This record gives sequence, C-alpha cells and structure tokens, in this order.
Amino acid sequence: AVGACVLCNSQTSLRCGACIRRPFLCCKCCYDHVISTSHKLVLSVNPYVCNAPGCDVTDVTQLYLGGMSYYCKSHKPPISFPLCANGQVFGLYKNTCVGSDNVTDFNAIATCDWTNAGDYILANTCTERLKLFAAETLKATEETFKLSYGIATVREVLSDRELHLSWEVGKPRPPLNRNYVFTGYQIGEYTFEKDAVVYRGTTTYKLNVGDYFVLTSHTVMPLSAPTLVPQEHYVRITGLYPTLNISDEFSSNVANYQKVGMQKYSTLQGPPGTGKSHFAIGLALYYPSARIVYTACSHAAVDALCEKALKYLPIDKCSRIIPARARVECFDKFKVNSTLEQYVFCTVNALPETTADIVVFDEISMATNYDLSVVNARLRAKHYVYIGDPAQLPAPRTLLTKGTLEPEYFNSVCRLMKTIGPDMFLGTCRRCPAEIVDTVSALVYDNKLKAHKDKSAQCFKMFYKGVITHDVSSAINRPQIGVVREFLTRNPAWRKAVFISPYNSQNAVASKILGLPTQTVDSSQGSEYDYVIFTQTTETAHSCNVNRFNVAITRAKVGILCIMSDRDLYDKLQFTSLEI
Ligand SMILES: Nc1ncnc2c1ncn2[C@@H]1O[C@H](COP(=O)(O)OP(=O)(O)OP(=O)(O)O)[C@@H](O)[C@H]1O
Ligand SMILES: Nc1ncnc2c1ncn2[C@@H]1O[C@H](COP(=O)(O)OP(=O)(O)OP(=O)(O)O)[C@@H](O)[C@H]1O
Ligand SMILES: [Zn+2]
Ligand SMILES: [Zn+2]
Ligand SMILES: [Zn+2]
Repeated sequence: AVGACVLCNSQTSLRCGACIRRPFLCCKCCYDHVISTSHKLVLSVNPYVCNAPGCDVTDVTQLYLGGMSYYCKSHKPPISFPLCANGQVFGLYKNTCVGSDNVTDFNAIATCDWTNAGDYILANTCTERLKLFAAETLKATEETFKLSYGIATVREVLSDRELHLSWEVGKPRPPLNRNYVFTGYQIGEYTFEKDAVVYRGTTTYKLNVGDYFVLTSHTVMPLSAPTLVPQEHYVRITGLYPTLNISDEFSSNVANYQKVGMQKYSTLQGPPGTGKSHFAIGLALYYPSARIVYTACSHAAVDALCEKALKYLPIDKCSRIIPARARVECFDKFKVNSTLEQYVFCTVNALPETTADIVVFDEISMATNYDLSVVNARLRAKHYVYIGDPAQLPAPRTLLTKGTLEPEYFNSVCRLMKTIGPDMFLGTCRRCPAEIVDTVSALVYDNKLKAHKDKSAQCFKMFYKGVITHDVSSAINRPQIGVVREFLTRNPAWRKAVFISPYNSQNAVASKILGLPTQTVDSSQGSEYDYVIFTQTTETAHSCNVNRFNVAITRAKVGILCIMSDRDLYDKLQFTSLEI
C-alpha cells in the first residue's frame, strides 16, 4: 500500500481505486486527479470510505479524518479534518510530496477509452513515467475488451479445412483473419477465414460438433523499465572489440558499427531493401566476441535474422528461443532454447532475463511502448540498436477507430526518428526497380532514397475504380480482379506473381479467380517477390495510407502492376500507364 508516485516518484500510501491500473499518486498528484476527474475512490493501507455503519460514501472529496478513521459530513466527529484540503489528499509522507505539472496529461490517459488517435498521441509525448502508465492502461483495456466478442461453436465439420460455425447471440463477432487467434476446447489454437469458414489449426485435430473457440486473452503485468534507457555518449568504443579484417561485403557499415559502440543506444532507419538484416548480422562480424541478442515482435522477423545469420555466423554459437507453449513453426536450423549461446534469436514476448553486449531489436515500427519497456526490463545490455523504418507499418491498434496514427507516435523510437532523426540511415535501395524507388523516395523519404537498380520497364499502373462490395467491413473489388485476369492472359511471365491487396476478402476472391499466392500488404512487410500485382480495392483511409502504399509497392524485385482507385496515388506512381 506504499509506493512511488507515477507522476513525481514521491513516496505515498495512496492509490487511485478508479483507474484500472491502481497507480500510486502522492498527496498532491492524487488531489489534482480526484478534483478534475470522475475518479473519487482513493485507496490507502485501508480504503478511504466512510466508516459509520451502513454508510456508502466513498467520494474522497466528501470524507474527513476523525481520529484514525474516515467519515462523511453526516457521520464525522466534531474534531475532524477534510481528507481533501490545501491541494492535497491526506496520506503518509504529506510533507515530502513534490507534485507534478503534468497531471492534466495523467488525467486524460487515466480516463480515455483509447478509440481516438489523440489518446495515442498523448501516450507518446508525455514524460517517461507517464508513457509506461499509458502503455499498461492501454494494454489492459485492449485485453479486457477481448471479452466482448462472442463464443463460436462448431455446428458441423465440412472437410479438413472448412466448417460451419455457430456464433453466440448478444455479442459481436470478431473479424475472421489471420490476426485473430482463438483457443479451441484445450485442442490448440485456430484461425478462421471466410456460410462456410476456413479453419487452420496448430495441429491436425479431429474437430467435433460442440467444440468451441474463444479469443486468446492475456493478463497484463506492470512495467518498470523505461521505453528507452537514458542516452550515453562515450569517448571511444565501450565493451566491444573490433576486428581488423572485416570482409568487404560488410565494410560499408564500418563507420555505423563504430557509432553503435560509442553510444548506449542508436537508431537505424532502413527503407525497404536497403540492407537491414545485412547491417544487423555484419554487426556481429565486426564485433566477433560480442554476445548479441537479436529480437523483434513477430516470429517472422526473428526468423529472417536467423536465415541471415545462418549464412554468415557460426551455427554452433546460435540459438533460436521458442516458447515452450509452441504456437507457430519457427526457424529450425539452430539449436533450440540454448539461452547461453553467444547469439540468441528470440521474439520480445519470449525474452529470457539475461545480459548481452549488444541487443538488436528489429522491425521497430511494429513495436509498441509496452514491447520497448519489456525489452529493457529483461535485457541488460551495454548497447541497444533499434532497426526499422517509420515509413512502414505499425502494430494494429485494435481499439483505435477515430483518426489515423502518424509515424511519430508509433512508439518512442519512431518518435525520435521522426523528430531528431535516426542515428543512421541506409540510403540505397538494392531490391526494387528504379521506378518504384523514385516513387517512394519522393513519397515518404524526402527524396533521400537512391536506386541502385535501373528502371525495369516492367512497372505498370492502371486507373480503374471498379465495383466495391463488402464482406462485413473487408472490401472486395471483382472488376479490379477481372482486369488482372485479362492482364495475365497477355503477360505470361507474371503467372508467378504474388497478389497483394489491403483487404483479406479481396485476397480470398483473387485466390479462387486468379490462382496466385496472395498476401495482405501488412503481412507482406519484410518480404520480397519478383513480380507483384496490387489492387488498391477501394479509396479509403486504409487503402490510401502512404505507409501501407510504400510497403505494398516495395515488395517487388522485377515488376509490379498496380490497379489503383485513388487519383493522387495513381499520379505519383512513376510507372507506364496501361489502357482499357
Ligand atoms: N575480446 C576481447 N579482446 C581483448 N580484450 C578483451 C576482450 N574481452 C575482454 N577483454 C579485456 O578483459 C577485460 C575484462 O572483460 P570484461 O568483459 O569484464 O570487461 P568489459 O565489460 O568488456 O569492459 P569495458 O566495458 O570497460 O570495456 C576487458 O576490460 C578487456 O580489457
Ligand atoms: N552494406 C552493404 N554492402 C554491400 N552489399 C550489401 C550491403 N547491404 C546489403 N547488401 C547486399 O544486399 C543483399 C540483401 O540485403 P539484406 O539481406 O539486408 O536484405 P534487403 O531486402 O536488401 O534489405 P532489408 O532487410 O533492409 O529489407 C545482401 O545479401 C548483400 O548482397
Ligand atoms: Zn484514477
Ligand atoms: Zn506525485
Ligand atoms: Zn457516512
């Protein structure tokens, strides 16, 4: 019942009983909270509630200290004092309290519902202590809301991959995509796609009628470590030992590797195809005796670093850390769960508590402030390297419905990269034809991204609005897909292209009609393909977001066809226009 104030670190015996996280607040900060919000329940060693029989007064502003007990105005003894007085709520340490001038920001964080983009803006521009409080509060709210979705029970099993579901009446249904993972009853985790529903299970299990699926929730632990440790700048390389014979394949990053060793943490912005994994793995080659923990949010990102390390690092010194409660198939070519190896590859959620000379945290645009705090709490390192690109996509915020979240507010690292700039920048795209490079360089990179490749003359655009149908909220554009079918009859080298759309439902229609592999933009992040076919599908904030569009067109190595709905983005594509 005694702790440190979330706003000013002062010792206190008070917590707000109305905030979902029950934060400690000192006598001064607690006053500013209760006098300006609906939160009136104050918790101490004992709760601040009227102590007379039958009384239900719990509003601290209507409560008084009589002796050592609390009473309302109708029950207080003649010798009593108001609990709220002199800008202070009575509690222990009433004279050491410092107070804070940021309580207004606390009050907004503590009372918002996380549906507006301004809640996330405030969560990223406040003090460091408030950032943790907002991250914890948001995550709890997100987790509790998962209880709002209905239960799904199998009515019949059509095949090994299709079934008919029964949805609980009185509650909304979750969208059926690869981001919504249900737990079956425990017969493993399942995902559903679109009355027949396509089901994918962790193991091939004989599903029965009556088995049910529940959205996988999770308890939310408190945070203690900052999103970023305080910065330090050193006179020379600290804790690391450079080689003298780094191969020329990695020598262009030597100066950047030196800078990594001169500061506590450093940020690297790497636009698509500019060599992020190459940078990350070369860091180990330049500091060959360093213990390096490579981490990121998704298994796919960690597995991509593993594939890179397999080519260049000693395999006997690598371990992939896979949580015992297995879920998906991870990289399998390293020793598994040998936490003490020199090179450890692990998703954030599964990080062991250990130390390292260097922590590399990849795909930083996808991280949240909760992730960044978890990484600092579990990994004590001499150097932290944050790799990513704030012009790519963030983690979906399931509660946000009003307003768009700009890159500067994705997390603390993206905020630094957007405000003061990244410590390092990989400036040459080696993956994409120059038509793409030139488009995105002007679109999101202030013309700072250079093309190494020539124009391919296989980059095409077509302006075709089509017809927009919907499966709930996921959009479909059958005319746009018909145009693609026509294109394929006349361009047989594209038979091997990957279809990309901003919508799962569109992708599903394309799979059946066109026969091509399909991917959503968001799931295509970190991937590359020779030929890509993109159908914008609709003109929405989702389909026109510049970060998503950047990602979409930068997956292609040789050629891309973009069937567009928005005039602005169509015009900016530096491609050859196709007729019809
Ligand atoms: N790979 C290495 N090559 C050469 N000398 C090394 C190497 N690793 C450690 N040493 C030496 O051994 C000492 C003790 O190692 P230790 O790991 O405890 O220190 P350190 O954390 O790297 O030190 P500092 O941060 O002051 O550089 C180092 O300070 C350094 O002088
Ligand atoms: N600094 C560099 N110097 C020389 N060649 C490089 C450099 N960075 C990357 N390359 C070349 O580009 C190839 C691909 O790099 P990488 O594995 O990082 O993937 P990418 O798709 O280009 O980039 P990213 O991971 O940023 O999307 C490397 O295998 C290497 O041949
Ligand atoms: Zn409160
Ligand atoms: Zn305080
Ligand atoms: Zn009373």
